[PDB]
Amino acid sequence: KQFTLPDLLAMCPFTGSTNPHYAKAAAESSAWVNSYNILSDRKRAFFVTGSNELLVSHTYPYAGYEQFRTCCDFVNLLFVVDEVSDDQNGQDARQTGNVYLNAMRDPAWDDGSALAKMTKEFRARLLRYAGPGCYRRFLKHCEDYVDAVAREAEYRERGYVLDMASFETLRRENSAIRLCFGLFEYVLGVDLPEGVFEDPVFMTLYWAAADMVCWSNDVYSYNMEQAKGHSGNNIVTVLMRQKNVDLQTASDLVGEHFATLMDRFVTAKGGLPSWSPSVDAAVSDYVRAMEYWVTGNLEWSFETQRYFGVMHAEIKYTRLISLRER
Ligand SMILES: [Mg+2]
Ligand SMILES: [Mg+2]
Ligand SMILES: [Mg+2]
Ligand SMILES: [Mg+2]
Repeated sequence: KQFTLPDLLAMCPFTGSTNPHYAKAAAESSAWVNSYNILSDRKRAFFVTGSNELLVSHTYPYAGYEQFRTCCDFVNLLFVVDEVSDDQNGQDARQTGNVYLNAMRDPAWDDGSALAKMTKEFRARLLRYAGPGCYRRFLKHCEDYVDAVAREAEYRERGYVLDMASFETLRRENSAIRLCFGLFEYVLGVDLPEGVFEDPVFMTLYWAAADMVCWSNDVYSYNMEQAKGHSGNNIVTVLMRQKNVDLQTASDLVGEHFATLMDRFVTAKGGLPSWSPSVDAAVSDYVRAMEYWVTGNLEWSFETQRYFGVMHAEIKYTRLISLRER
């Protein structure tokens, strides 16, 4: 019937912010993405009502105009890929992701579609400034994202629900959070040393914030996803199945895991090595950028209509979810 969300904002010690360029870059980005005909009229109606750019405002509130607009275009592009592939079988979703992937990776490749052209335009923005390290890893993130979205579609169409360990590997990639973290070096204007990405403390912070985003998105989006038969790619479903618990308990377990990840993130922050004044300053800005993503994703979730409907503002305070019919 109903359940209550875990109180994730109460567990978040970070102070959220928004981007002052939101009004102008969002109008530009929304006009850009809507210049393409790719979604059904019903999907369009929800898409243009989802406040996609507001998510970017909350999660990259420090971005300068140029970089912020690029992030808006990118998140709008991801939402397009997501909503198109949601309505597709496994082979069609794999082809959709491969349009994005080839357009990103191969400067010659353009199959003529609206999605290819959209990807090429974001790509040209990214490549104005992105460093060789950031871009090389971004393309690797692109391939992992596409493979995970395609496999999500295959498993959805077959009814297969992954075991929790396999689910987390897949969800980390098909949530696109690694792509979004992958723009930090672009937004901040500087590549991190490749050695930083295999520091054990930095890896701990990276994965704790990525998982916080994944698990909080899952418990928030569960209602809308189960109502459209999409609940297989969701930790709530995985927990009910494999731990044999009911919905409120799975919700409670999301909250316990979120608190564990947040504690690990905050306690790990202090153990960060020091490499040099300039590297340390850049690393610190990257770590603050993960904090803004964790906090901004939470805040946006209660500002958009995407997960909670038109009464989303009230749900922020009651956390009471009534399950939607099919
Ligand atoms: Mg989705
Ligand atoms: Mg996502
Ligand atoms: Mg979701
Ligand atoms: Mg999905």
